[PDB]
Amino acid sequence: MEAAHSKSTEECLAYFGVSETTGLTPDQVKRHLEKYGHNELPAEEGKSLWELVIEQFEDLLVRILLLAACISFVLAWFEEGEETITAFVEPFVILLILIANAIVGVWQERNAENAIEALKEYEPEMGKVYRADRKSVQRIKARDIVPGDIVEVAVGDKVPADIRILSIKSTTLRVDQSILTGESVSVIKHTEPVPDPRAVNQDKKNMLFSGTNIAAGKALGIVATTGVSTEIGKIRDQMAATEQDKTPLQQKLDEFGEQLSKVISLICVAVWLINIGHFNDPVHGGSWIRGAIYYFKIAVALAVAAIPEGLPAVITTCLALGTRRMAKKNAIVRSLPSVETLGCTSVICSDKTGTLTTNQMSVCKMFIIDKVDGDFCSLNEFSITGSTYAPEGEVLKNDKPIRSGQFDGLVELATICALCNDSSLDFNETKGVYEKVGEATETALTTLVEKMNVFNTEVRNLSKVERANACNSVIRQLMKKEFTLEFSRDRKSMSVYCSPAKSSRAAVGNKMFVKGAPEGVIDRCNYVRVGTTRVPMTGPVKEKILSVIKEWGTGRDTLRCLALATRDTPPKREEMVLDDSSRFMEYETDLTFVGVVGMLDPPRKEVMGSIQLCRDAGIRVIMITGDNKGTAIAICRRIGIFGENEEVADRAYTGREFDDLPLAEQREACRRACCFARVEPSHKSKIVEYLQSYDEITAMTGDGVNDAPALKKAEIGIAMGSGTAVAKTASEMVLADDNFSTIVAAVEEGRAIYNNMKQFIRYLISSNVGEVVCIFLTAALGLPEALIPVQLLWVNLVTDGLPATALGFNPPDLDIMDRPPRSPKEPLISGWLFFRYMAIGGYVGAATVGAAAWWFMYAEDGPGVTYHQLTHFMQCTEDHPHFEGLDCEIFEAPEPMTMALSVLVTIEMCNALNSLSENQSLMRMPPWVNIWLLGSICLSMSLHFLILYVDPLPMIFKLKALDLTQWLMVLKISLPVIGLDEILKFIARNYLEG
Ligand SMILES: C/C=C(/C)C(=O)O[C@H]1C(C)=C2[C@H]([C@@H]1OC(=O)CCCCCCC)[C@@](C)(OC(C)=O)C[C@H](OC(=O)CCC)[C@@]1(O)[C@H]2OC(=O)[C@@]1(C)O
Ligand code: ALF
Ligand SMILES: [K+]
Ligand SMILES: [Mg+2]
Repeated sequence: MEAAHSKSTEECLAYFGVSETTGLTPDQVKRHLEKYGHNELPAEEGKSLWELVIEQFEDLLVRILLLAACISFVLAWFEEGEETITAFVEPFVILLILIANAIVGVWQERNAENAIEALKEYEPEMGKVYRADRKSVQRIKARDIVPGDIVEVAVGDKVPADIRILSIKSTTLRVDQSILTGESVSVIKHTEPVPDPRAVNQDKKNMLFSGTNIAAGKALGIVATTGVSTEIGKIRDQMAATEQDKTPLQQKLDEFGEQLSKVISLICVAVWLINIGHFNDPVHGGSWIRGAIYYFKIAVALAVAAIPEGLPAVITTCLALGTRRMAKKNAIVRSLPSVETLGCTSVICSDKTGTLTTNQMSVCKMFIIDKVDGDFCSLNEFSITGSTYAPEGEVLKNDKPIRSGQFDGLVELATICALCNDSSLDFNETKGVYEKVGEATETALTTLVEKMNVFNTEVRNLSKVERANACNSVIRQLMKKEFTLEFSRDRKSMSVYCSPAKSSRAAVGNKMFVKGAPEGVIDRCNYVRVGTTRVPMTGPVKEKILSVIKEWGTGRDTLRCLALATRDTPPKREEMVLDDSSRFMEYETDLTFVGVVGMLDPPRKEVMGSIQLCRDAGIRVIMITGDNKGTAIAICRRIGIFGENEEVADRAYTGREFDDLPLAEQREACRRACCFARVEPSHKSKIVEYLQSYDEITAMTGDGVNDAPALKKAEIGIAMGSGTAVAKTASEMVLADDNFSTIVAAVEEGRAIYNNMKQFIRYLISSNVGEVVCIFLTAALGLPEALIPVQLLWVNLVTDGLPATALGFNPPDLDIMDRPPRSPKEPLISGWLFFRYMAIGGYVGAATVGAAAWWFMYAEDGPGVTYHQLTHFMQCTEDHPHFEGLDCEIFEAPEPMTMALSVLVTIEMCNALNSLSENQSLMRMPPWVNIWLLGSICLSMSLHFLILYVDPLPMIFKLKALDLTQWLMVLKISLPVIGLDEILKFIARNYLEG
């Protein structure tokens, strides 16, 4: 049943054909259960342990590396009786890595809580219906409730379905709709139609929403919709349908892998065409299958050399250590990759209540009457500090602390706030904080009374538990509450009837203490209290008082105001009927006006400063709130989202106002406006979505169930530590300390980490470029492989891996939070840097394939010198009469490869130094700038020696240690790379773009 809020109660009953004092028949119920399904949200679930595995092996490079593993295995498997024990190390090492990465990957997504399951906690097990077969209420499974059911709800119940209210049995029905609005304040429901077809939930005051809860009262309603077709079901479906995108870094790595496979492919083709010569004229030595082995071994080397197999381990270690640092600063990061993304955030969307504000209703201003001069009325106003329910803060007069007990009017004001009150305060020993008990707007009064301490009660030595209600309790010793006249909608006030305590000297005669909306209370006052005296309420005095209250309720204050009053001569108890709320207004007449309090949900102390810092880093902050627009804007001013006197006509919108914009202009409003108010959960995700349609990296911060869809949609969702479990499980990060500052620190950490990540990514991928040149050079010439997969794997995983990690700890730039965010489309390597890496790529390949040639030739030992024969060594077998003075095997000597590996290693170590800064010479930024980098190079080098000098390492790697002369050469060949890159940095620094 749709449009329930705009139908009348009669139309809702006539729609389902049911009577409110009978309800559906059990056969109707069965029929509805078949037609509408059960009243429950489906569970999300999925992702089997096995399918986590499968997904680890769908990555393109992983496939390519896996393919090389099997090709390697097939080759290693069918080998001669030469050495068939160290043959398989190649395949297994490759397979080991892939398996290693995978198991790690699956552990990263295994532990992931379901936000939808947390949502299911707002779903009561049981509900109450009237159905036709019984007169009395039936307690049933909420999942068996159907549209058309007559349903009953009462104080403390979770609402079981979406329900049109039919009849309110108590004096008021008070509902906490925070799951839809983020606001815990009681909504006072009624049963009249709400004609606006576009009413938001906040406007639907005749509806009860599944998953909200009744703070007071009792009512009957009729179920309009169940299951997914409810407001909470829409939150559930939005979460189900969202859906985390690859991070900007992931996308660049994916694109890299795609382009890498094309490059590998084209090169393989090339090696084939380069050998189309030895095709029709291959001697037939020969040919046979020797070609398959040869060609495929080149494929395996090309694959291995092209792929930074150490990178995934390097990135994971970086992100994991980053996560630990963040946790020290109180940002708990649930998604590793999100460590990066946070850094290039360009817009932070934020919920208000409990996120930008404390969610602790606080009385911050109050006044009483100092004197009346017939027509002139002098008010005595105070302000009160403190922003939480903690009884910490002071009462100020003109910004200086006063003792409230100095003023009789304040004594009476506190008395009313203490006695006319159904709430209290509690110190929660487990959480270490004060919490409200009952309604926020009443607990505000309790807290105010504890701050005022009008009898100067000694409180410094109470435990926090006892401190919570100490001053209120003192007032309860003076006046005994006999009974309460509860709030009703007709009069918008409530009162309590009290008598002086036995033996009290401080007063005589019974009193009613009244509080409520100012207009109706003041209209009912015939007097005004001035200290201990009272004078008549005149028109001019009433007007001055109402005007000031009106100012407090609007503009920059926009406080919620209560007028406080006393009936000095109440009716006699026995002349009052307590069972008919319709009489309460008359009982609360001939009142004496005492004073007014003004309260708000205030900004967290750190927020204004943090927003400024975000602004310094080029980051916009946008408030998106379920609260009213007047409040939203006033809070925006207090925290500096708007200027105090800024005109916000097109910078602030309700969700509805926003919806009324043409689609083209909704998008632009998202770039211009910084305040959205009175929204529904789906407005927030919509705004986030529009922001993202400008390709901005968008964060969302909040604490409520109603924030969850936006928290899911944003690239980075950020939940408050003390907020709902739903918002937390929807988030990439949790602020454990509720401190908004932490977001700024997290952004900075993300920027710092990303700056280092791209150096180690630059470092590793550029080595692969040099390695591929090597493999290709040592093929297009017909030379005996200068490097083999096992050696390439050690370098890319360990030798270069350690320095890559060290670079992850380069000192951060000091101006980091003064730059605007990086563009998420920024290439890791482009332009000058690109060709620069081509030049090192060329240098690396020639230097490596060269060192080996040097050994085959100019080296003393020194087969040696061959020239034409080196590039035809596969013919030492058959055509031997030419290969004289040398063994048909000296072309598989370890020395040449060891020269080549040592050159590669030494170059990659120098290149690790070059990678400390993109454009600064080591002369301006020296190695010791990163102590752990030097440490890592010493380690990699001592590992290189390990493999050169410790059996059977050299056998499995096919290496033979070198002497001082061979090393002397390793250095001459290698060290110039530092000179090469210093010159390339030099030009880039000056001529190019400097
Ligand atoms: C790593 C080993 C090489 C062989 C390779 O395949 O990488 C290329 C390729 C995939 C790109 C290139 C490499 O292209 C070459 O330079 C070809 C050299 C070898 C060809 C024949 C030599 C015998 C990168 C490496 O080369 C530079 C450094 O000169 C730069 C950059 O890479 C990045 O920006 C890293 C992204 C994480 C990418 O052009 C990248 O592809 C694009 O999508 C980007 C944006 O990725
Ligand atoms: F706390 Al809100 F919008 F949910 F301000
Ligand atoms: K998200
Ligand atoms: Mg909130």
